[PDB]
Amino acid sequence: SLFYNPQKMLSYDRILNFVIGARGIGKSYAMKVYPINRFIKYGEQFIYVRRYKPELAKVSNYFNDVAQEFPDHELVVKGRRFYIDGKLAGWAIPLSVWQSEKSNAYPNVSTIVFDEFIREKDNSNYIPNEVSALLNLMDTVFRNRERVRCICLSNAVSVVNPYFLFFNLVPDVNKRFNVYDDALIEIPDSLDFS
Repeated sequence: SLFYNPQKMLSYDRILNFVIGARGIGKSYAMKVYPINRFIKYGEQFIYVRRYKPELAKVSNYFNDVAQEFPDHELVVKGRRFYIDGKLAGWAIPLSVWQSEKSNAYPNVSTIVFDEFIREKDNSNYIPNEVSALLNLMDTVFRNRERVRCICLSNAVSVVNPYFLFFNLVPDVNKRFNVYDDALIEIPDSLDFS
């Protein structure tokens, strides 16, 4: 995007990624552009995850942000599925009903984007054993550890959320990148222009 460059974050090649403190525009935008490019180039598919169904109420507008980036490609949403040039390229999944979505096929997913993954902030209304649910989703659609990644985004910066607690991640807020063996926490300073 214009102000957020996911290149460095992606270069870490971690299976699990958390980008937080994300101030509105680029992070979410960038993570629409990246998987779309992976499909067009390599046929890699992607899953867009939100916690609850109402968060996907307007998923028909998903490609509007990035439509101008791919003018010569037909970007289509039908229900909760994403199509590029007439081919199934991705899925929108409410994590709350992942168990029901498992009956479907997911041939070549390599990127998962979980936007607004922190219950922000008003109440810890997370799904029971939610981390296990995302984990199950990941193992289901990722064939192996090579060149796959789940990227979780939030405008919040609750350093004590179920995912950080579950995986024993306690980042240093003075660092843009807190690095772990299988996980990464990025706190972008993209919109501090000073």
